[PDB]
Amino acid sequence: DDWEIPDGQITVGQRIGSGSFGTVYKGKWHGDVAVKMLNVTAPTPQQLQAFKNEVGVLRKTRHVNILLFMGYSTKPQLAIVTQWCEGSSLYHHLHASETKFEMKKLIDIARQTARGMDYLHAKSIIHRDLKSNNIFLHEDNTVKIGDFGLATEKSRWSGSHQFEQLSGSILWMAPEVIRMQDSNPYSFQSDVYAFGIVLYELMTGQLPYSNINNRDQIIEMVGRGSLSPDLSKVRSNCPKRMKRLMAECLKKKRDERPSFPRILAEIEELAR
Amino acid sequence: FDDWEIPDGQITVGQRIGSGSFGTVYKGKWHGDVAVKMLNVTAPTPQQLQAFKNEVGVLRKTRHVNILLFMGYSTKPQLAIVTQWCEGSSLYHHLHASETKFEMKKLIDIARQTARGMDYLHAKSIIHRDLKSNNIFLHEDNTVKIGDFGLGSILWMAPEVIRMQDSNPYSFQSDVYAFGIVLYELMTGQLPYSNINNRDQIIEMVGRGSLSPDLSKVRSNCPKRMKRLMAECLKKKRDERPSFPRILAEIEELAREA
Ligand SMILES: Nc1nccc(-c2sc([C@@H]3COCCN3)nc2-c2cccc(NS(=O)(=O)c3cc(F)ccc3F)c2F)n1
Ligand SMILES: Nc1nccc(-c2sc([C@@H]3COCCN3)nc2-c2cccc(NS(=O)(=O)c3cc(F)ccc3F)c2F)n1
Repeated sequence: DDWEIPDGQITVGQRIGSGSFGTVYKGKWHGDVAVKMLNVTAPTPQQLQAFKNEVGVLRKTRHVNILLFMGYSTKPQLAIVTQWCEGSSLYHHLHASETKFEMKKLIDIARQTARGMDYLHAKSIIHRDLKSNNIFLHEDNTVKIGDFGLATEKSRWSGSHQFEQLSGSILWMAPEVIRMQDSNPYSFQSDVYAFGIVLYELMTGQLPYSNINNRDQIIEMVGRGSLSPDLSKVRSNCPKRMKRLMAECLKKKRDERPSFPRILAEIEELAR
Repeated sequence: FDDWEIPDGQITVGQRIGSGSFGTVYKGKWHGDVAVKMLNVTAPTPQQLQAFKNEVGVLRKTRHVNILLFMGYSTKPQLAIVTQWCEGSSLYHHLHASETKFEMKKLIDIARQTARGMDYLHAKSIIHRDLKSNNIFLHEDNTVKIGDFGLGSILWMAPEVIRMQDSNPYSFQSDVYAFGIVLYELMTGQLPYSNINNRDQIIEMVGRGSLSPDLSKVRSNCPKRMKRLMAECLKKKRDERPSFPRILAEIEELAREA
């Protein structure tokens, strides 16, 4: 309640993108800011609590490669206020842009996002949706990890709506639906895997399985355990140490991936 | 699709009937009585509108006496869906707060009408996802209206996470099971697991197959043919469960005996 921004201080600007949740707009508040709004008309007490909890998570981050939480509102609509990034997503640079990156820059980007992720796990925060689209290249040299995935727990945003809209329905739930209620596949190791995919894009310039245009076989083959990215797609000058690190983060069996403190030492060392 | 929108001002919103963080339901006037379900959305984005136009699309596919009648929708003053107004109470209210004691004859009729509507939805490839006696409105105390349906990172998903994208427990058979539960409360007049009363316990025990509705409680004058139908819908293994075409044909053949 210390970070609540009084209303009428922010001048909301141009919409930058939307979602099933709401909208992100550029804004003016002691300078440039991004504003993530939940366009809920009349949030429920439980929706408000789940919002406080997400703000609880964000306010414990303070690191240069994590998008900076600056404040939150609840007065008109639920809102989260962050620093404003200039430039584009890492996805846009790698995949939708003419200009490509030197190897030394790619490794530096890999290093910055390992620092952020190492910082998150040190603080027991799982990102849950790490992808190159969620890595903003601020001023086109500073990684800012943002757009935290939706936590499944009954104390966070999505889990509160999942647990609220099925709270009074369990008596009618087939066993197979019950079992799927409480799930959560997300871990530190799952974060590490996504990071391996982010490395795959940096070091190849492409998205994995660009050769499998079916959401359904990817799901079956990667899930089933027989399909993993094509590492012979890494560029000529990718260091073999970077390739080895990659294969380790991408191991199919979850408890076989490395932790981020080890991941980080490795990249800073090889950047040499 | 543009031909089912109701322009701003035509609907007169009355008593609030029920809230929730996704929407609120009102009684309204529009060429008579209607129910207005307001979505808790202010100025919907592109993607929320396409989600909305997509779900109205499903509701636009239903025309059946036992399916709550879709009548229209609005985008201002707010996103809303408009349906017929049902007179009376839900089935849940009747069984568990009125003790109306619908003599068996009607208990079966209600189960016939509910199976009629479910067979219709399934024949349209619509899974309800939340069938229960709260969502079965007993219009004028005679007609069943089933209402209240429920509902780009795979490249970055580890095998264990990508597996969950491949599940979805909601199927024609989980609708059948929920129908089996409604049957249980018609024929016992009681909710399952009354004795237990601990959501965590029930979640854990049903999910693993140690706990099942105590069929010892179906009343004495309950036709055991549909006591056996109840038991078939409630099979823990979802593939051991019957389809609605067969559920309906069965439940309509015992109603002849009256
Ligand atoms: N230029 C610029 N600058 C900054 C952000 C953005 C965009 S662009 C976009 C994408 C773009 O496509 C359509 C909308 N989605 N999202 C943000 C943004 C905005 C707010 C929050 C988050 N993520 S967060 O979990 O809420 C978070 C909150 C917090 F307090 C601290 C750390 C966090 F990680 C965001 F991803 N842009
Ligand atoms: N008296 C009376 N009459 C009729 C309805 C209701 C109530 S009461 C209630 C619950 C009661 O408990 C607390 C308040 N909420 N809901 C409706 C209602 C209102 C609108 C839609 C739906 N379901 S639907 O998916 O959106 C749908 C939309 C559609 F177009 C066609 C078929 C559909 F199934 C509804 F369940 N009441």
